[PDB]
Amino acid sequence: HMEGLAGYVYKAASEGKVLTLAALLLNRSESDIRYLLGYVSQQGGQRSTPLIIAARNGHAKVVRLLLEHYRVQTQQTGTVRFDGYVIDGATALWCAAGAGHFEVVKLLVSHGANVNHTTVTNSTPLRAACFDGRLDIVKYLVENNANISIANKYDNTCLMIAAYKGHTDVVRYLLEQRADPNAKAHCGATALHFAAEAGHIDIVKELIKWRAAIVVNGHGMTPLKVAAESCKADVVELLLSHADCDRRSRIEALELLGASFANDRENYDIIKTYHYLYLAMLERFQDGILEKEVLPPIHAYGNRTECRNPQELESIRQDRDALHMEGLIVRERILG
Amino acid sequence: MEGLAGYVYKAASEGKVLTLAALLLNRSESDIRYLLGYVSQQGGQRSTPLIIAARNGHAKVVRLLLEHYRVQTQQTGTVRFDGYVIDGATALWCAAGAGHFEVVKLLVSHGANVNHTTVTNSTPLRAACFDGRLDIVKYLVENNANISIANKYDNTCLMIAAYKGHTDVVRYLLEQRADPNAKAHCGATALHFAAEAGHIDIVKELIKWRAAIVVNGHGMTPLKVAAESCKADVVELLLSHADCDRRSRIEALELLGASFANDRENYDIIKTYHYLYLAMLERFQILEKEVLPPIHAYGNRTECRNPQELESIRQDRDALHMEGLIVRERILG
Ligand SMILES: O=C(O)c1cccc(N2CCCC2=O)c1
Repeated sequence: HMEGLAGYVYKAASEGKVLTLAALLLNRSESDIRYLLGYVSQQGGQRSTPLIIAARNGHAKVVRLLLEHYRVQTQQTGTVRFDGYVIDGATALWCAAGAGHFEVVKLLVSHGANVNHTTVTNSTPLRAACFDGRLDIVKYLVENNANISIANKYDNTCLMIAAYKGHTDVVRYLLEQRADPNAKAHCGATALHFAAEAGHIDIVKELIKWRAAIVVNGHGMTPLKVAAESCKADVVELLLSHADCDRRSRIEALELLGASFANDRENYDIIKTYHYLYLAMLERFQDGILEKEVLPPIHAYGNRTECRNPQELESIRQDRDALHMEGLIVRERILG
Repeated sequence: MEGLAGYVYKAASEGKVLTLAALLLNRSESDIRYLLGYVSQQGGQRSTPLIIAARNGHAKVVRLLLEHYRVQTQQTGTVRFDGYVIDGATALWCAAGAGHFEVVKLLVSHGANVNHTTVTNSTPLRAACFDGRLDIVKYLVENNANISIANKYDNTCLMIAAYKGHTDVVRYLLEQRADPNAKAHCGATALHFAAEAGHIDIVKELIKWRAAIVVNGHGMTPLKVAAESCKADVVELLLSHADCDRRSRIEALELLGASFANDRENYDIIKTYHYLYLAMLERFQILEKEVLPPIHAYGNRTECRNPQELESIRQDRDALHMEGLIVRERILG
């Protein structure tokens, strides 16, 4: 009937042929013009409206024709796809931000757009632009009354996703706008925990100098311990040069960091394991003396027991197999 | 003192056979049994002249040290390979390790023990499998090196080659009856090593040669180890055989998809859902699942127990990563 025409207006919008879009919509009743601009055509795992697809693909001319000459609500939600990650309940603003379509962000926001739109997971345009990495958009959004405080259904601040993806500049920016770095998440992790495991030493720098607290996650691990389990030596080194619980927890990191340099088969080093392990054993016995309760010998680790004194560690130096078995026997005790 | 044994050493290490033949000529018989039997300590290593020469492929020195100066092959020493410090290594072991097939032939042709045991029981054949030079491995076997000799923890020559990914020598070993159902102290077989790595061509040979599916000391099949290590190729190749009707199949599929979100080196949440939904589709074809309690670490979320539940989180980046650890925390521990 007329449904086919709406598929034709979708094409012109999605593809960006403003010339075609005009020829389709002109000489039509306002009632019909709304049905055409507001029919959820589904293509390529993406349920969207002409405006939403024209803003996710980034066809500013079509966006203007749909906003400056035609009246769109700038609030039509759609199920959009981003690199496999599928997002539902997103408006053209969110899709534009995620795609870094700054020109559309100007057009959309300045032509009216809830800068604090909430997807079904509460993802505000700010989160999408942070998860992307375009600082240029982020500032314009917040400087146009966006809220850096609004999180997601699991309480993930825009800072947290910025730390994860490793966008140092935008991390500093949100911190400049007083984005509290001590907000927690459902897991229990803070933005520090994220940038730590991801080896984002640049972001860990701008975090500590901004009241970044040493919180503990739901896995009983400080940001340091996460970085240790994640073979990010640089962070562990820097985090040690701070308010690190001396001994008990300081040695545990080195005992963990080295162990991680074995359990990998992709970043393994083994020599970096003996180094980080023997170093700890020395400190655990530096003066006195902080001993270790070794778990009983198990089969998976060759009915072998963890070295408990510095001399034993020096004996397995000439034993490739034992240095491997050690890294995992140490890990089992530290992590569970 | 006799730092002259130090100059004699530098010649052998550097292969300067002319300097060496000069130092050693006009030496009394007692003087040559001292100079060559001397154990110099050079850079995290301890060796005799013959040990460092065969270690370094200086066959001009090895031939002089062998043909004209009757030297014992059995001279053991403490050699080093990329941080790994091996003790009790004879010159033959050092040649097979460093891939010096010329020096290997010289040492063997002159009667060196082709079955020497390192202080930790490394056979000269193990060094060659570690190194992958099929030329040496084939040569050592034809001169009666025993394939059965494994190290202090029963690491077959077939295993270390299956681990290091030398398909060409793995084939050769099993061609020489090398047992594919070996088993180490850690309970692993040669199949577990090849499955952890992405070594499909080796895993192919092992199941060509009817490798047995065993459970290592850690409660893992080669299928589970592969899925635990995000080696989906090996998982699907292995699943083209016999596994516990649904139960083991689903387990690997569940664990494989969960590891894709975990593995920060191969992150693919699209692949995670694909393998996780396929399990719930192969479950509810009934094999229900015993979900573990909601834990703070995982946002006090509970594992999806029905296909509809999984379908609900597909447009939810966060819950997909969270589900991953939740699935591993159950399947592995
Ligand atoms: O046989 C072993 O236990 C063993 C242990 C450590 C290193 C090595 N090798 C020999 C060849 C190259 C290399 O790293 C062998």
